[PDB]
Amino acid sequence: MIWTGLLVGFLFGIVLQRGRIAFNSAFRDVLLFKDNYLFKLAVFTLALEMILFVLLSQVGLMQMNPKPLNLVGNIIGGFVFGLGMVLAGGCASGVTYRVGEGLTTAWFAALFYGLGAYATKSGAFSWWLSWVGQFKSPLSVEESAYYVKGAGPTISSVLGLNPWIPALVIAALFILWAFGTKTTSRETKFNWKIASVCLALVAGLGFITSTLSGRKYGLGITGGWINLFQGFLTNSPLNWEGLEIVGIILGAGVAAAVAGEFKLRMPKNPVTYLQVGIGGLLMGIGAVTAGGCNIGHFLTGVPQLALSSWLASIFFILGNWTMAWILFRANYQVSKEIDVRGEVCPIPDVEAKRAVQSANDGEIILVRIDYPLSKERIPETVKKLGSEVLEIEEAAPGEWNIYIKVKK
Amino acid sequence: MIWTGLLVGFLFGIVLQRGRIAFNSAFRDVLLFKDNYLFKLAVFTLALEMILFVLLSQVGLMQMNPKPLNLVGNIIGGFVFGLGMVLAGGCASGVTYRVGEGLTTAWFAALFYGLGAYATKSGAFSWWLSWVGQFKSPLSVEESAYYVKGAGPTISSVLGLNPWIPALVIAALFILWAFGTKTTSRETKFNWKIASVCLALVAGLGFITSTLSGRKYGLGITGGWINLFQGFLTNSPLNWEGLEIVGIILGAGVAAAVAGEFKLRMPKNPVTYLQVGIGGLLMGIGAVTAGGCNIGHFLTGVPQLALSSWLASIFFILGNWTMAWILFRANYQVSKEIDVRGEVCPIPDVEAKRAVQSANDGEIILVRIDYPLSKERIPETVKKLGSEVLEIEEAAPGEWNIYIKVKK
Ligand SMILES: CCCCCCCC/C=C/CCCCCCCC(=O)OC[C@H](O)CO
Ligand SMILES: CCCCCCCC/C=C/CCCCCCCC(=O)OC[C@H](O)CO
Ligand SMILES: CCCCCCCC/C=C/CCCCCCCC(=O)OC[C@H](O)CO
Ligand SMILES: CCCCCCCC/C=C/CCCCCCCC(=O)OC[C@H](O)CO
Ligand SMILES: CCCCCCCC/C=C\CCCCCCCC(=O)OC[C@H](O)CO
Ligand SMILES: CCCCCCCC/C=C\CCCCCCCC(=O)OC[C@H](O)CO
Ligand SMILES: CCCCCCCC/C=C\CCCCCCCC(=O)OC[C@H](O)CO
Ligand SMILES: CCCCCCCC/C=C\CCCCCCCC(=O)OC[C@H](O)CO
Ligand SMILES: CCCCCCCC/C=C\CCCCCCCC(=O)OC[C@H](O)CO
Ligand SMILES: CCCCCCCC/C=C\CCCCCCCC(=O)OC[C@H](O)CO
Ligand SMILES: CCCCCCCC/C=C\CCCCCCCC(=O)OC[C@H](O)CO
Ligand SMILES: CCCCCCCC/C=C\CCCCCCCC(=O)OC[C@H](O)CO
Repeated sequence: MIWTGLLVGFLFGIVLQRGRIAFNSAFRDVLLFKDNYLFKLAVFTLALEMILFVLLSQVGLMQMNPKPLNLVGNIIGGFVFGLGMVLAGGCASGVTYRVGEGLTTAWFAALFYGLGAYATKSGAFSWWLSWVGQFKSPLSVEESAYYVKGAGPTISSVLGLNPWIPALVIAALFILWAFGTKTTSRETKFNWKIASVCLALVAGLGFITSTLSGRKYGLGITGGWINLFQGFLTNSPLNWEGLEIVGIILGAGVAAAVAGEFKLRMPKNPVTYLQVGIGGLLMGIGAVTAGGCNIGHFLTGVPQLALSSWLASIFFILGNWTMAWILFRANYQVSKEIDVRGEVCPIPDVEAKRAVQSANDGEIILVRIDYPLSKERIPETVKKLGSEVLEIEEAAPGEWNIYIKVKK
Repeated sequence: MIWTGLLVGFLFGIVLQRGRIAFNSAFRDVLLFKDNYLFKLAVFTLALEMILFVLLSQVGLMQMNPKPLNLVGNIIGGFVFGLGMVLAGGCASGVTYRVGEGLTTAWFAALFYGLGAYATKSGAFSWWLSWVGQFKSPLSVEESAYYVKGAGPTISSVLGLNPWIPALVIAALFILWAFGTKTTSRETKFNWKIASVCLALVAGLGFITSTLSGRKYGLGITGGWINLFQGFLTNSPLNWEGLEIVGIILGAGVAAAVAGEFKLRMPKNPVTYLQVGIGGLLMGIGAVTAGGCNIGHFLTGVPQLALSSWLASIFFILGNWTMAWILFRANYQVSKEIDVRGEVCPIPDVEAKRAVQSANDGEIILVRIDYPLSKERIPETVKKLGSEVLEIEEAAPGEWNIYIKVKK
């Protein structure tokens, strides 16, 4: 039942597409823009998968296989992967679904990510991976209806508690925090509440179906890409994860075209290709070193309550923060217009607020943008700045105009 | 002596850079625009290498190693490789040296050209190659000071003659043809005559130095790429032609910057990356099938007088001609302006011809270009149409204004 990875992955892309689900931007905007929309989306799913993974394993739909603990691997590979995120312009999974979105930079970013991961795994970088392998923590769980034989450590296994107990506690706390905290609001119809339900459901669909083929794990990104490159370059048979990668690329493309969001897109300056190639290049090193990326360790490993995924997840954000500071330091009169068409995700938001605050009272400020997400984030980032959005105007195919009524 | 190829390639890039020597355009412009500048550079070098190769074989610096004849592989793969040339925006070595210039579409084309060649060699296309290999002609020469043991057939070996005779007859006919024939004029200072001298001197240096490494051949491009990818993705040792692949890029990189020609380049519309993406794939499949590319069979094999290299070099032009039809079917007032900045070199020349033809007597035509070659090819294409070029201007570094006074 190997084709089911394409089936799971096809749903995976559509959830990631219409839900804007990118983990690198989620970590960045709690540090840059104090924006938590995608964190509650993460926290909600993680809580739901916590109960889901144990519940599905309890009945007999899966067994959990936590990743083995490697402090040198989880810490250092976690940080290397965090750097690649901001350099690659998106997470490991985010770039993959971005390929079907028509992002030439995502093609370039994905091309090196698989190659470097291949090189880190078996290629010329295999010395650095084999050296880190001398820090493998031998601590293990034992075979049960919960855990595969010889798997890694968990919160439960250390504590001697039955896995239900921390899973019910932590998920409830997360559900409390996400439901009890103020949220920065956008205008995505596939809002973070329902979107987390689908994301956890597909993950549960991922675990049960992938285990049938022989792969005892949920959603993964690095393992599939390496399997794709191998099959194309050494004629090895494709498996569930590589097919899942294929379904993701198709899945994001289908919805992007149905919504009318699809476009072959170029960066504003040609130097960005050199940047995003390095970004994925780092990600291949870090993801392979840590044993998984923002999906293989975070989305699918954190709700499994596994120490190795929990430890590796930490430095995903440290690198996400580290590379962020290095890098990111109708007739309506219009008083000043600023053109941000062709700019990557944070730029339209960054220069829109730089216009209204460096403007007097009563200014009409025009914002010209050609990317879908920015027309939903800009209206919120100006309401707290006192001002008001006059009208969101639809100009050319895929371009929107925002007129701002500046206050004080 | 593996390192000598980076040196040979380093010279190779500078020769290819300042002479603009791309074989895909050499074949293309004899059918499109009846322009023979680059073919003149080709035929002379073939003659010079016809004499050079046999001369060095006589003393003991080298031996000729013609590639064995396979009628299925040379014809079909040669045709397909010709399709990939036009699609990939240039020949096999024609993108590689262009990587050092700063062209992002060549980086994309290089990514698919290498990976397809690795796939067609041992990856997912090994079935096609394994089937094609059953048609290998068992005609072999014998170990001698002129031919390596069990090599392929040649014009000389077929006729029962000494290698000097066909080399001295065919090269003189090439030399007589090139010098007695009309040549389309350019303003490349590194003219076709001297550049043909240096291109054989590098080619001969490639033979003598590489033969000591254990590879008994001169400049070969597709074989070089696979050695790099094997090393990077399988931790295999690099080799002479793998280093030669690097030296071409590093050699052109030095030459592209000193002349002030370096610039990170993007196409006009994002669609070109997918078009050039297929081009590298076709070239990899074609070059591995053909057993040699624009350099492996034409530049290096044709002067060796080998039957297989001639046969594949016939169909390189047929596929080049096939795909060419599918794809291509200051105070000066200025009366009409034409902007072709960012479009590949044929387009500025063609769109400059379209303006003058659809212009009346006395109109001043402004043509803005951002590629150095077009500022050389346009002035000859304007005097051919009766008109006169007024001044070549320097707007921005790397951008030129061409002012044309049209006659009738
Ligand atoms: C603030 C949160 C709001 C929502 C809250 C939802 C709570 C759901 C579960 C809680 C478990 C609490 C601890 C229960 C301990 C039970 C121990 C047990 O059954 O066994 C103990 C021993 O280890 C073997 O017998
Ligand atoms: C017990 C086995 C399962 C354990 C795991 C699942 C736990 C689900 C519940 C968590 C808290 C949900 C309610 C959180 C508060 C929601 C409403 C809110 O934010 O405040 C409303 C206010 O308290 C009044 O008006
Ligand atoms: C645990 C067992 C699970 C078994 C079942 C597995 C699959 C579950 C859900 C899949 C939803 C896939 C489609 C999600 C919705 C598509 C996107 C959407 O809602 O788009 C709205 C649009 O953006 C408005 O403008
Ligand atoms: C063993 C001895 C024989 C084997 C080795 C023979 C090497 C022959 C040439 C090497 C590099 C030539 C590079 C091209 C010349 C310099 C670049 C040039 O021509 O630049 C002109 C410029 O464009 C004006 O503005
Ligand atoms: C990892 C590298 C992956 C590389 C490949 C990723 C997927 C590319 C998908 C679509 C582009 C081709 C279709 C869109 C072409 C431009 C749109 C257009 O002009 O119209 C097309 C439409 O079909 C009316 O004819
Ligand atoms: C027990 C589990 C309970 C939950 C199981 C969920 C399974 C998936 C169902 C629906 C996906 C989301 C569908 C709704 C998303 C928004 C659709 C919408 O607004 O559509 C607008 C329209 O397409 C243009 O105007
Ligand atoms: C091998 C097993 C099969 C694998 C392959 C199956 C392909 C099925 C195709 C399409 C269905 C899903 C289409 C989902 C389209 C996105 C939803 C959406 O956005 O539509 C509403 C719109 O946005 C409002 O403006
Ligand atoms: C338009 C441009 C056209 C350019 C020219 C294209 C010529 C045909 C090329 C490839 C198809 C090959 C199909 C047949 C392949 C071999 C059939 C066969 O017997 O394959 C056995 C197999 O390899 C083990 O079982
Ligand atoms: C035994 C054989 C030994 C062979 C050893 C190598 C011989 C060839 C070396 C150089 C050729 C000329 C190179 C190009 C020189 C002219 C460049 C030109 O046209 O102009 C350059 C000038 O700097 C513009 O300002
Ligand atoms: C796997 C294969 C790897 C192959 C690797 C080969 C070596 C590196 C290649 C080319 C370097 C080219 C460098 C060109 C630098 C140009 C700098 C320049 O001119 O920059 C202008 C700018 O204005 C300044 O601020
Ligand atoms: C002035 C414009 C250019 C400025 C500089 C641009 C960057 C140069 C860096 C490296 C180039 C490659 C050469 C150095 C490395 C060669 C490969 C090597 O070390 O090979 C070892 C061994 O022979 C096989 O593994
Ligand atoms: C491994 C690290 C490598 C670091 C980098 C090493 C650079 C070597 C320097 C010079 C060789 C090439 C000399 C220049 C050849 C082309 C000259 C040129 O541009 O000729 C036109 C002329 O300048 C118009 O006035």
